[PDB]
Amino acid sequence: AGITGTWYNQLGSTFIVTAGADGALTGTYESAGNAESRYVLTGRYDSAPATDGSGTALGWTVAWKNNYRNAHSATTWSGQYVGGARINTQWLLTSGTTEANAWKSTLVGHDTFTKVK
Amino acid sequence: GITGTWYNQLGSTFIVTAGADGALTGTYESAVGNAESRYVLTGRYDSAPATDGSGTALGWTVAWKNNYRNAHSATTWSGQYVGGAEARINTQWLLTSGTTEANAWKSTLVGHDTFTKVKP
Repeated sequence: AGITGTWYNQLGSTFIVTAGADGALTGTYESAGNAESRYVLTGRYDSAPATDGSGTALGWTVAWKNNYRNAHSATTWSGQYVGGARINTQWLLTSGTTEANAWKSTLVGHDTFTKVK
Repeated sequence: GITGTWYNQLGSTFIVTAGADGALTGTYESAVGNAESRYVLTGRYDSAPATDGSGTALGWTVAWKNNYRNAHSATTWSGQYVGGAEARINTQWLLTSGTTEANAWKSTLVGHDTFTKVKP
């Protein structure tokens, strides 16, 4: 599948993921390297992608709580893996809010990951 | 709490278990799109939310492949659980399809789903 291993974005973050035979993504996301910056990652990917040259669809979630800190928020990345290699994503980061602040609960952006720093 | 059976505004069925460790696991059945029967989901949630009245942040992913169909796509829902008399999970979602590079600009749909423990 080409997905298992370590990936790097262009802002200093890293994740290490295993792509299981059953379509599972499991691993760890580390922001820009110590234990306090590491969080559980889980997701899913298409384990039988098309053969016409299309990318492999996938997504994952990190909730920004670990043993050391809690931002009361979670990011989901939705994207596709392109081999030959990159993972091109768009993401949604939702923070827990009161109802009065719910309109401003969600940031949107995009990340590209490569196998080289 | 989060563990239970939820339905969105379209009648899709979201059966989820919230684990003590922050894990979300379960199955998703979509009432719309290139989907049939149940699909595996996994995700994460804040297992120690704030006590100031804020909702509980969470997210999960479904890859739209099961034993019946494969749409070559995945949806992620990002949102928050809001407790109360009518508990709700308010989300926004991104549905990315595998595409060629020339079609990558149109790979991703965006929307918003609200889930309650009652079917519409």
